[PDB]
Amino acid sequence: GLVVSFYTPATDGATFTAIAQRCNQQFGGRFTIAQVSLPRSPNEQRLQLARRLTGNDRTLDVMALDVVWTAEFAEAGWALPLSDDPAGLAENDAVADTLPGPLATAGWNHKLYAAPVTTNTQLLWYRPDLVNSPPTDWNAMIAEAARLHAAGEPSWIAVQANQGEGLVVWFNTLLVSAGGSVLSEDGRHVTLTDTPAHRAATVSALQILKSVATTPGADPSITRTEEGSARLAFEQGKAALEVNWPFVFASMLENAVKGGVPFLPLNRIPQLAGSINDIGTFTPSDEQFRIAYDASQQVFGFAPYPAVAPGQPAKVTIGGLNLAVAKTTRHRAEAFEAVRCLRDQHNQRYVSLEGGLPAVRASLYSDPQFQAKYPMHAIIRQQLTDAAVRPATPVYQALSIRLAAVLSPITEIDPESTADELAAQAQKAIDGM
Ligand SMILES: OC[C@H]1O[C@H](O[C@H]2O[C@H](CO)[C@@H](O)[C@H](O)[C@H]2O)[C@H](O)[C@@H](O)[C@@H]1O
Repeated sequence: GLVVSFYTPATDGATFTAIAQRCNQQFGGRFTIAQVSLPRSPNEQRLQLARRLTGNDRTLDVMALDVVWTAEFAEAGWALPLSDDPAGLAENDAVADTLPGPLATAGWNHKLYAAPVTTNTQLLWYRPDLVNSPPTDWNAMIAEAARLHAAGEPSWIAVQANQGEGLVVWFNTLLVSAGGSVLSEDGRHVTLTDTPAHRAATVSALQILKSVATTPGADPSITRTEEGSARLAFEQGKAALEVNWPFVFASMLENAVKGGVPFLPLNRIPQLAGSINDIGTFTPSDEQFRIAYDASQQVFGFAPYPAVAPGQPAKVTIGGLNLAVAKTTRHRAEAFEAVRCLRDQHNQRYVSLEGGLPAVRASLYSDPQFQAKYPMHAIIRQQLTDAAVRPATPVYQALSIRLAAVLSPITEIDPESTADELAAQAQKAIDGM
């Protein structure tokens, strides 16, 4: 039968290949989904897709889009509205049993242009054997890192951010938590410095970035261009504090069982032998999960994203992936049917428990079987309820490149002058409409 191509970030390729393989057993030979990988950064994911869409690649069917690409892809006509499903089923499927934060990321001008499949929100991860209590706010993060440094313990604050989208995400979370916003609601005005309250919020966020950058024991790689992984930095013992998306939980257990985490040698537990399956995925029994998780609790804990102001939780920038059907497809009906299978209940459970990516289905966050294997479920659902959002705008690509070039390196931030530079660069981006 026909093949529905399914483009996804390469780092999620194995997870989505597995989901596609399950979805291929249930179409009655009518068709096959074929996963195809995209590059690592959101901007290169977008670029590969945009070049196929403008090139009229008629083999491109389903795309897993970062949440920030909806406006551009809807406005360009590249993502079909869900109302273009010939079966008329896609819109109701996308909303039913789906958390509202993820859904909002999939809309443009009051219509859905994609079906959420994964969401994302950052948590604090820490070494409980080195850090007595998890820092509750950024001042406490800095104080704990300085303490670790003076004790000769690992002292980096490993935030998943370099010089790209992740740095923009970090800034956006600090900014919205402080009451600021990059753009107005409609995306037509820059709101970083246009009122005193907005300017004060921008300055407070930049002050946090600069303070973290210049804390004793800070990662010397802030001032370098080389890409870094906060996930690997922590797994290697180079940081005892990490701010990152929740896939690091699955990664900690799997890499520990593979032998890749020196302070958690789960591969030396005979009961865990053979729990990595034949293509490299940790697939434990219930007992093996208990053993691995219980052992991990001595050296790996999680907690809310640090607060920006003492006494109120942060507003944490939402992330994730939405499934869109490309205007190029020669088989809209099967592409939308594939989208519904790829996000069904069983595959949502899989994408979180094995793939490490937070599910979008509200039912799972209320399901004790899911909660038992996804122990950060309550913090995740709370942070998705009061999430910050990056600006929705068709010129997001240019806005984010401009903002990230100003913010990096964060050691060079001067709150007041950087605030004005950010606002001017943001204005250049939206002056391309
Ligand atoms: O779970 C890990 C995912 O990490 C990246 O995506 C997240 O981080 C991006 C950069 O800050 C955000 O734009 C995105 O919305 C987040 O989901 C990576 O791009 C994904 O492939 C990973 O699944």
